[PDB]
Order: sequence, then structure tokens, then C-alpha cells
Amino acid sequence: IVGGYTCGANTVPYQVSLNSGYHFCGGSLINSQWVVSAAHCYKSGIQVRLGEDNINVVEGNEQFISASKSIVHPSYNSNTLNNDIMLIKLKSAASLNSRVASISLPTSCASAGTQCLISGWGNTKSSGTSYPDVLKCLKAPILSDSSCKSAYPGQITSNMFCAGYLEGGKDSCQGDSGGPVVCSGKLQGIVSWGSGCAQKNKPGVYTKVCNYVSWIKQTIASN
Ligand SMILES: N=C(N)c1ccc(/C=N/NC(=O)c2cccnc2)cc1
Ligand SMILES: [Ca+2]
Repeated sequence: IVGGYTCGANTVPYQVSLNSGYHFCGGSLINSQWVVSAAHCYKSGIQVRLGEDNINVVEGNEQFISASKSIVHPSYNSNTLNNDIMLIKLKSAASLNSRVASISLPTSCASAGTQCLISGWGNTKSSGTSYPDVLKCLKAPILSDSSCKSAYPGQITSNMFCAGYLEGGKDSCQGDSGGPVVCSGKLQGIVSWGSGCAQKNKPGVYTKVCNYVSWIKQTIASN
């Protein structure tokens, strides 16, 4: 997260770190057994880390639970990043409490102008490289589909939205991939892609979660 703020320990209780020997992606806990992330975060041997603040120090509220299965969206295209969504099932159910909690799925899509909270352990620099140890947060508005498409001609599908600031300076970044965009208490987005980070006229692009609620529910119901 570039141009954000320190969230505070366990203030984002649905935020997960996906670990394969090291943090490599974010995710969002949606019930005791399931995490939503980006399809581009897919890999084998995932351990889901819940209750994290400093990802390099055991602080007392962690739950580390191995993934039993991953399900990439049936229509994920890794070239265009269309349908950039994946479900991860935990080998055992998380113990849910104030600091480890699920986030509600949307029942309708969010509109341009809605404020959202985007979070993760990704790069904090727009030019160079610096990875934080503690969770970073950014409050950002959803942008109009027209401004999103203008920013990224020929690249924005109906399964994507832009959020952030056309002026630059405030954005998600590398390492935030797969993490949450939460608006009025609903998971509306997943950190998906962008051109660099926090660049002028290049806002973050996010998977449009409201499109996938039917698929998520039915997938969970049979797996
Ligand atoms: N501007 C954003 N909101 C944004 C931009 C990019 C990303 C994702 N980056 N991932 C990478 O670079 C990468 C990752 C692994 C290997 N090689 C390159 C997320 C958000
Ligand atoms: Ca920790």
C-alpha cells in the first residue's frame, strides 16, 4: 500500500496473509473455512495466516492453517486478468473472535464514489521498494467505470473496477495482490492489477466481487 497508514494490530480482522515460506499475497476470510483471494495468487503449498499484524513476529493472535484445496475461477484468464478470483479452503476451521472474523459478501454491487478500505503488506513505495512488516491501510473511493476505462483503454472488463486517486500517490501495490477492498462492511473488491503503483492516471484495478457471489456460494456449498 502506497500513501496509506498503519492500520493498527488486528483492526482488519478478515485480512489474511498467504504464506509459502514467506508472505506472497493477501486474502479475505469469508467464513470459518474459506478465504477469497486473486486467481493470480494461485500456487500449491499455501499456508493461510490469520490474526496477523507484524508478519515477521509472532505476536499472540495468529492462527496458521494449511490450505486443503484451492479453486481458481473456471473462467480466469491470466493474460487479461479477467475473472481474477480464487477460493481457498482451510484444512481446519478458524476459531472466530474479535481479531479473526469473516467479512460479509455483497448483496449488490457498489457505486462509484463509495469509500472503501484497502489493506495489505505490499510495497509502500511508488518509485523504489520497501515492504512493511505491519498491515497497511488506505481509504479510497470507487471510480466511475468511464474514468476507469479511460485510464486503461481496452483492458477494463465488466468484472473489474477502479478505485483510488487519479492524481496518484495513494494506491495498492505489489504484495497487496489478492487482498480486500471493503466498502460499507462488504467485500466489494480484490487487489488485482495496475500499471506501476500510485502513478498519475493509473488507479488500482480490482476484481468486482459482487459478480461472483453466486459462484462463491455454490462452490462453498459443494466443497
Ligand atoms: N497499482 C496497483 N493497484 C497494483 C499494481 C500491481 C499489482 C501487482 N503487482 N505484482 C507484481 O508487480 C509482480 C508480482 C510477482 C512477480 N512479478 C511482479 C497490484 C496492484
Ligand atoms: Ca505475526
